[PDB]
Amino acid sequence: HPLQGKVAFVQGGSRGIGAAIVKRLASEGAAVAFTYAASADRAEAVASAVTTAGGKVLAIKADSADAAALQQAVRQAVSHFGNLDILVNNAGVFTLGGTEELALDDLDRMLAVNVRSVFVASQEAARHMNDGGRIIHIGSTNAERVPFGGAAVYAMSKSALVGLTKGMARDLGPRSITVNNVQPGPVDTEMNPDAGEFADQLKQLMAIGRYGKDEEIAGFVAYLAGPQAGYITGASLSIDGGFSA
Amino acid sequence: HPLQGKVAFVQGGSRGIGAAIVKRLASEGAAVAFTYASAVTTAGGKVLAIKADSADAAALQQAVRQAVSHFGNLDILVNNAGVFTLGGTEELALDDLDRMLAVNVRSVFVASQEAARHMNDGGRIIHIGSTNAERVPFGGAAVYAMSKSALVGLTKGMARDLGPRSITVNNVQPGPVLMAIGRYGKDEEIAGFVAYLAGPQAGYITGASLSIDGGFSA
Repeated sequence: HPLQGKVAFVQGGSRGIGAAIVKRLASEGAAVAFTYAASADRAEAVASAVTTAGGKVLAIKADSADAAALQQAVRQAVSHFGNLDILVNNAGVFTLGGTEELALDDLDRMLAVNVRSVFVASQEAARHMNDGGRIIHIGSTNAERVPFGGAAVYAMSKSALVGLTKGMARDLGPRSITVNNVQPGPVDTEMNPDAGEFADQLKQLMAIGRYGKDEEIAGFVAYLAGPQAGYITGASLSIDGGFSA
Repeated sequence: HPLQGKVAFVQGGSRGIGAAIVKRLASEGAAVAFTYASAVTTAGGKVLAIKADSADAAALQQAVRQAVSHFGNLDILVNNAGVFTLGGTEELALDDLDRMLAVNVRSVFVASQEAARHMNDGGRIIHIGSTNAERVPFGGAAVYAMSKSALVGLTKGMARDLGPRSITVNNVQPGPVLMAIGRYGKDEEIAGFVAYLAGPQAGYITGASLSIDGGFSA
């Protein structure tokens, strides 16, 4: 239990990668608060997965586009569990449009969820974090490699996390808080499943020829949140099957 | 002991980070051969120390073969040799250029090729590079940074070559063992990152240059 006694907040913990992260951190001993945007049934299941196994959990409904909701969710977690040790920013919207086509509303939505709300959750969490803490953003390998059209604004919103991570590491380093950007490739989830011709085309671009598994991303995030990772900070860390080689 | 039954080779394993990597992989259950013909081991033990200078290719290829004779095909190779000589562009001696090219660049490839010829599918190759591949704030480090940035293209192309065997290839970039965190790193922190990459949770990480540098390169 390398995270015994620690308190984690996961923004976007109800499905796929975020569910695996919440379960992973609780299995290592942390108390976990998480936000979910859509399904109280789905969040109840993740919360039960944590507690059937003997872990402590708070689920919080919050729209990641709404900054006040995210600030409120961090304070409600702190009232529940005390000051945070770990923050994982896993909200995301993955949405396609060429440069000449994308709607202004879809731009403003990916900016709000994937960029703005990562900063807003990070600032409130840091206000209520212990020294020695961990902030982990979940970016994308599309910050580094964009092989196809239609991903310009998605890739912009993910490459924004590279400069945020460097700068936040410089701000929070004197408090021994690390800040890192995890850049996944394709991961088998129920809205991006390893099945179909698009998945087969992405695999051809990868060195490993298979999608990642939710649990593999959770295992990297738990390592970075743990007591052996206090020297890793400011970094953009690819876990993408070689997509960006 | 998730490395129970697995076999690792560490090039440069006798002190500091290299020792810490040997001790962490053995503590997780691995057989470990490392370089630092002469060898020492313990009866009933699974750590074998082999004397080999990292500039000498034939001694490296033999050491790998020795390790495979004792333990079977490799699962893990860690390339941790390294030489660091300071010198400005105008002054650095060519002998010192050639020492850093042989140790930091050439022998990393020679060991990787021999290990790839005797490695199980699903294996792991981990190079130990440097944060100076990304950030070189002062003079005197040009050829050292040149030798460490070489690992970035080596890692990418080796990940493409060996991916079909499910072997991952990554480049760990340490800082000192300009900082964002206000302390140097510990040998055991580098070893913990190499052990994670070398283990069964890390099969999706390949081709990457992964900084563990206290925010030196931020």
